[PDB]
Amino acid sequence: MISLIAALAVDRVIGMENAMPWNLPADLAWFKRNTLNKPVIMGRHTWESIGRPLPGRKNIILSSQPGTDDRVTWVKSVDEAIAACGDVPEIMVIGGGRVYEQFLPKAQKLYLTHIDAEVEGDTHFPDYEPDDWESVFSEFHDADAQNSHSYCFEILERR
Ligand SMILES: NC(=O)c1ccc[n+]([C@@H]2O[C@H](COP(=O)([O-])OP(=O)(O)OC[C@H]3O[C@@H](n4cnc5c(N)ncnc54)[C@H](OP(=O)(O)O)[C@@H]3O)[C@@H](O)[C@H]2O)c1
Ligand SMILES: Nc1nc(=O)c2nc(CNc3ccc(C(=O)N[C@@H](CCC(=O)O)C(=O)O)cc3)cnc2[nH]1
Ligand SMILES: [Mn+2]
Ligand SMILES: [Mn+2]
Ligand SMILES: [Mn+2]
Repeated sequence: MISLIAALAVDRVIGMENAMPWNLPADLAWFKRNTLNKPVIMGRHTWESIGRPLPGRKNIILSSQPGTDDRVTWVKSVDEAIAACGDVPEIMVIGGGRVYEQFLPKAQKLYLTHIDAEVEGDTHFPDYEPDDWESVFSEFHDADAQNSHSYCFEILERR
């Protein structure tokens, strides 16, 4: 099974200048809980944005060019990325925009955080078709002293 996990600001913005400008510790904790002990697939730009391997997960990086760090696994196509995960119950695709576009048609589950924040971005989550997805979990949180925007955790499953 392939799942996508992402945090979306207003208008599906996910990034600006190869960074995420907000800071929502509760959402990073949600990301860790839902990805730990699973393989994670990311594109090369997201690898450079994170800046280090994510511990406790097999890190698989998509790039057309040879890898430059043997602490992670480098692959050259979608099918090779999936194969490099082995026989696991759930593969987590962690972006960025181009990678989400390619894996969305193959995904059965979306883990989405909707952040009530406006930022001027250059990368968006794919327009997906709402009729194709059933919301199976949603949990709203008001802003607090640690999390400066309200946010909504949602899990959607392909109908
Ligand atoms: N808010 C969130 O949830 C979230 C999550 C992840 C990322 N982000 C943000 O998203 C932005 C990065 O997204 P992005 O769309 O620019 O880049 P991306 O999807 O991270 O990376 C694209 C790169 O991945 C490689 N690639 C993708 N598909 C491939 C394929 N089929 N075969 C071979 N290589 C492939 C290519 O690398 P080569 O050029 O080396 O071939 C391509 O240039 C950043 O702003 C980051 O902060 C946000
Ligand atoms: N919901 C969601 N939020 C995100 O921030 C997110 N980020 C990415 C890509 N970028 C990043 C950037 C940093 C870390 C990170 O530092 N993760 C640590 C945090 C642990 C914690 O804060 O408790 C990790 O071990 O996962 C992960 C992904 C992909 N999907 C996401 N999905
Ligand atoms: Mn092929
Ligand atoms: Mn197999
Ligand atoms: Mn706000």
